[PDB]
Amino acid sequence: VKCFNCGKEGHIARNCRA
DNA sequence: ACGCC
Ligand SMILES: [Zn+2]
Repeated sequence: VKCFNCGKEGHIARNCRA
């Protein structure tokens, strides 16, 4: 499943960084 | 930013 803050694989929106 | 993993 994919991060949606960035759109990369693995990690969460909430913990993203962009 | 939110949700899930
Ligand atoms: Zn991300």
